[PDB]
Amino acid sequence: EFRPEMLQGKKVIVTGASKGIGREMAYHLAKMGAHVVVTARSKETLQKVVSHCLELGAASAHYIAGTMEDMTFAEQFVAQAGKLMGGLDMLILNHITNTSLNLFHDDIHHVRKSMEVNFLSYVVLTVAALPMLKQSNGSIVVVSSLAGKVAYPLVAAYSASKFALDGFFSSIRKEYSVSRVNVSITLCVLGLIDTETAMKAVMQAAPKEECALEIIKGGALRQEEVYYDSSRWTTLLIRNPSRKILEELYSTSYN
Amino acid sequence: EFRPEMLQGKKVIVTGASKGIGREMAYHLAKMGAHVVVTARSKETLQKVVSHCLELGAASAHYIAGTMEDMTFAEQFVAQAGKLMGGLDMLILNHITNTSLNLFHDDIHHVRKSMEVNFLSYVVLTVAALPMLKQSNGSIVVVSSLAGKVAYPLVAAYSASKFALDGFFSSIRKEYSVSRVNVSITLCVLGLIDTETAMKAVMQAAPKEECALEIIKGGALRQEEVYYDSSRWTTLLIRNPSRKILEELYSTS
Ligand SMILES: NC(=O)c1ccc[n+]([C@@H]2O[C@H](COP(=O)([O-])OP(=O)(O)OC[C@H]3O[C@@H](n4cnc5c(N)ncnc54)[C@H](OP(=O)(O)O)[C@@H]3O)[C@@H](O)[C@H]2O)c1
Ligand SMILES: NC(=O)c1ccc[n+]([C@@H]2O[C@H](COP(=O)([O-])OP(=O)(O)OC[C@H]3O[C@@H](n4cnc5c(N)ncnc54)[C@H](OP(=O)(O)O)[C@@H]3O)[C@@H](O)[C@H]2O)c1
Ligand SMILES: CCCSc1nc(N2CCC[C@@H](CC(=O)O)C2)ccc1C(=O)NC1CCCCC1
Ligand SMILES: CCCSc1nc(N2CCC[C@@H](CC(=O)O)C2)ccc1C(=O)NC1CCCCC1
Repeated sequence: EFRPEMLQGKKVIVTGASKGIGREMAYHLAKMGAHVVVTARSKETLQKVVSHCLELGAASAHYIAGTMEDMTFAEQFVAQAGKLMGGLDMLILNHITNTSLNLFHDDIHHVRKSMEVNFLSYVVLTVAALPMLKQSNGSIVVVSSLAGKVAYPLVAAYSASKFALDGFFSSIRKEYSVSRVNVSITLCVLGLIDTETAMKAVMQAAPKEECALEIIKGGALRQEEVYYDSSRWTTLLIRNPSRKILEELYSTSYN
Repeated sequence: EFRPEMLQGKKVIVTGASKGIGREMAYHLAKMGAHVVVTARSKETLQKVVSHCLELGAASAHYIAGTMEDMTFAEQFVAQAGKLMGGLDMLILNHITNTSLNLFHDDIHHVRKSMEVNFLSYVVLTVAALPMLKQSNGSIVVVSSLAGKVAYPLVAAYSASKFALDGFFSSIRKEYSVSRVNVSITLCVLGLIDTETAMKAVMQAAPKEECALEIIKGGALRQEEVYYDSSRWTTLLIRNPSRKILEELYSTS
């Protein structure tokens, strides 16, 4: 049911687009002829991405460098991006703070930083974007992980942040349903992807290029969840039908 | 296989014990003859709770009033509590910041406060308690909710904080398994309970007295999860076998 034309002329923010899945998403949106605003801390890598976007046939491509540790930057970023495109059709929240695979001892500053960059900054970006997304009847895409659905050692702070995104966005999705806010929320559950970050930090990784295209497709098709894993078995097990029943058994009782 | 005597003479911290489930847990541990240290913001209420604990037959009962927004208080409390009892056998993390069941608009300070009180403070308390819990081969009890497993409207910040507890504690449980740290982690998934807080905020809720005894029982029996709900049907639906399989799929390795 997805057609690349669905993205032609669309106004899209992609966070964490200097590298990995983010950079790949920005390139796919460009090949489809969308207006893209990209961000990361690194100005020079961002520049290279923006020019390559214009080479692929993007309607427009821009960058705004900054840290998502700074909540005022998150706020002002959406404002300038919106100004550049004259509005916003899709918000792709994808960035993450640097983490290493390590046992948890006492790094409370690291738990805080992850919670700030990976979680609160997503909430702050959403609040800022919500008036524009309401106008266009837009979409919010939240890039999560299997580590944000299930428990693995070595990723406690990261898992906590990804789990937090599920609780927050999944609850606001129920609120938008009742409030009749026509803004879709897509949560992406990915397994290990072949990004240079992941490859160095860590089985069989899945291709970054297809992963990127799937995230966009899911968002465009207004899906609640998107699954992307190198295994058939893992994808079958990602789904939580009891959760759905539990959730739906409340709504079909009060609403 | 639970016996009340398993708690006799045991050293236990109970957070959020001025009211609700927390206060009830503190009373149950008191009837079993345990050493209890209780905490909350409310000093005059904690006093009344402590004296009632000693009336029920607690080996000792003490309190330390303070706010879990303050991370240094969280740190200081565990040392102070650990000094009072000469060690720690069980850590019951139960407190929550005040929330109302409203639609989310733009209250970022509220998302932050919930994340700090309901989540960060639990992590800070754990880090502080871990050396003592290692000595006794202790237990950490994390009080969560169904709203921390499943999605409901009107509780976004609260859900985020409860979901975060699951990811963090469930991952550290895997780390303690590989590191061979003999400290158990119990996550409690509760439905509505008949506490004044809940009866004011939001409805056939489950009794707080039995809820309180179950949390303790689960912790004592070193269970990974504890379920407590007024519905048998809901209870059946809480288990996630696919998650378990995905988790163990990795383990080997
Ligand atoms: N790769 C996998 O195996 C995998 C698996 C499951 C889920 N995911 C999820 O997929 C998403 C993309 O990950 P990825 O593999 O593409 O990782 P990545 O290559 O490390 O990309 C992270 C991006 O965030 C940026 N960033 C870092 N710190 C930042 C900060 N403080 N403020 C703003 N931006 C910051 C990075 O660039 P700068 O350094 O230029 O700031 C980069 O553009 C993440 O949400 C991740 O959790 C990935
Ligand atoms: N009752 C339910 O329907 C329900 C449902 C699911 C899960 N649960 C879980 O069960 C636990 C107990 O809930 P409850 O209904 O018994 O709630 P409660 O009566 O409101 O008790 C929460 C406790 O936390 C303390 N507290 C509040 N803000 C604090 C702060 N900033 N710093 C330190 N302590 C603070 C309160 O004391 P002060 O104001 O004196 O500080 C109180 O003793 C929670 O983890 C809750 O999520 C309950
Ligand atoms: C012990 C590794 C935990 S991290 C992690 N584990 C995942 N598992 C466990 C290993 C096998 C794997 C198999 C699969 O693809 O089905 C599924 C899947 C995704 C992540 C993840 O999002 N990793 C981050 C870490 C920080 C940097 C970004 C990437
Ligand atoms: C829409 C209400 C969401 S709050 C909430 N809902 C729960 N549900 C939804 C209603 C029906 C209920 C039925 C059940 O027992 O199976 C299951 C269960 C627990 C909570 C909860 O943790 N409550 C907190 C809120 C803040 C104050 C402290 C208590």
